[PDB]
Amino acid sequence: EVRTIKVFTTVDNINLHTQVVDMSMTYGQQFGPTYLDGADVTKIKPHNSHEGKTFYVLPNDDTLRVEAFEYYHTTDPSFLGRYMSALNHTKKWKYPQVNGLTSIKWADNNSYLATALLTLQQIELKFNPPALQDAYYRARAGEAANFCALILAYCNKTVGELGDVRETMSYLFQHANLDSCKRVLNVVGQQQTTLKGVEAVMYMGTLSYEQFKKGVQIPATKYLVQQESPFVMMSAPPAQYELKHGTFTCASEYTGNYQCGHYKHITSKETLYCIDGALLTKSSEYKGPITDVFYKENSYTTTIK
Ligand SMILES: CCN1CCN(c2ccc(C)c(C(=O)NC3(c4ccc5c6c(cccc46)CC5)CC3)c2)C[C@@H]1C
Repeated sequence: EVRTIKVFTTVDNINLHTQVVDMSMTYGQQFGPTYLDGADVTKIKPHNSHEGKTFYVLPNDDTLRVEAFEYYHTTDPSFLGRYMSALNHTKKWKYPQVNGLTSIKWADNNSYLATALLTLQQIELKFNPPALQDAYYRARAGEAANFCALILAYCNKTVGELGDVRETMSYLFQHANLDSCKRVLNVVGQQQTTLKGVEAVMYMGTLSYEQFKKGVQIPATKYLVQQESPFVMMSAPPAQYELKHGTFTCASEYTGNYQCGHYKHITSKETLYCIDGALLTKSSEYKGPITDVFYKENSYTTTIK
């Protein structure tokens, strides 16, 4: 007794393809690996309630492959299942709007994701993968489940695993349009270097944009000659630090030990705000263990001869 229902399949949720599914067989039997709003349905059999719904199915035909590459800018066959797997959790996360920004209530060690999401709403980033563009616009508004599930998928991270914020930005930065970004550095006889792309906007070793401009000791003195970017990201191993209102855009606080601690996010707005997931405190001065600081920028040229 052969019953059927109509569903849609997709790899990108923009191009829907209509499917008739035998209610007697499993989705996997008919589509291969198959997901519904994250939940893997590959060994379960169609339900009546399934009529009309969209189902994610790994690209098996060259059409789906093309649609898939064009949406994610990856060909990694495991990507879609990882995104769906991550998505099955992040959809249960809560995303409060703390301070006019979208955060994440703590869960499964997602403090790092929260801090990067907050940061990503405060700086000028144009994503090239449409998936990320679309996921980010929704996350700005308050629905950040997909952006977060994509971030894990691109960065090959499991739910529950604490990630490193600097490393994530780096990954994301490589999927964003930072081609126009330029950095000129001089070391001191005098040896000048030119950086571009993600290397133009990132530095490990000091938290202070002012120090970078004044002069940093190295194994000699390195100093910033020219910055052409919308922001710069100053990182360094965690260290006690005074954050002064108006002198930065935002910053990552890390308390704890290597690969087993906890991130908070500090934002300079009308005052210093500490966004700890769903929790929020306010202080005019802040001092704490900091490892990333962001500063907005347009164009900067040294005055050093
Ligand atoms: C590809 C190799 N990756 C090495 C780093 N891994 C990782 C994962 C998760 C976290 C929270 C941290 C971390 O804890 N990152 C921070 C950090 C804390 C403490 C110390 C740090 C030092 C250097 C630099 C950062 C530090 C010295 C002491 C907070 C920035 C790192 C990811 C990966 C395996």
